Amino acid sequence: GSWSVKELEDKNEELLSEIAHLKNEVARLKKLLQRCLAANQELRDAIRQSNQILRERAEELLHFQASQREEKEFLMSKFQEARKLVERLGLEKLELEDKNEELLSEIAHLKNEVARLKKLVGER
Amino acid sequence: SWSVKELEDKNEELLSEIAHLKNEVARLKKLLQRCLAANQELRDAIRQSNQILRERAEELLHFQASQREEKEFLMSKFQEARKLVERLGLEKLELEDKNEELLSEIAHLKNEVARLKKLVGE
Repeated sequence: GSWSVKELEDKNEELLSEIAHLKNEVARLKKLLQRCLAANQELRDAIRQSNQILRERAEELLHFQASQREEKEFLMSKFQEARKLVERLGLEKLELEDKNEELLSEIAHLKNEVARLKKLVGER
Repeated sequence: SWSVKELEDKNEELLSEIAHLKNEVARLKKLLQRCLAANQELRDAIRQSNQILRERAEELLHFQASQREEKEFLMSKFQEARKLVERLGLEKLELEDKNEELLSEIAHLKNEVARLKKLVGE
């Protein structure tokens, strides 16, 4: 047969020792694959969260901005009506000051006239 | 004591078991390297997303710094205008009072002038 009993028993023990190594290797790789898929699950969980935060930061920024534009607009309207009031009041104060000057000019004339006339009453 | 034939057949049985376990080693090796590479792409996506996250937060912080200063400045002009409105409204009231007084002074001076012209025959 060419191979004797002793030669085949020796080969059989070599194949058994090789099965033992390959079984150990299968066990080691099953354990690495398991830990690797666990780590994959944590990274997909992390990615999703980072994205959920990105999306909420972006909507928040849009509501805040619309809110800000509404209060800036209302404050500007209050400022502009106050500034118009300043200019209107300035303009009425000036027309009134001008009237008062005419009135005082008339009063000056009327006081000169009563003086002239009182001197003439003192001489009749 | 096993015969040559029985041992040859066991030899072949052990070779088939070896061939199965070599297929299982190669299957596992390929799933693992696929999963290691998928994890490395996820860690590169996480890095990028967090960097963007950092940049937005810094841009937002300085943006709200600038908005708050613009609003404080506009509120400051409004308050100053209001102070001016109050003061000017008081000065206006005083000038209007003076106007009314002067019209009464004129009306009485005119009556007096007329009475004096009578007296002097003018």
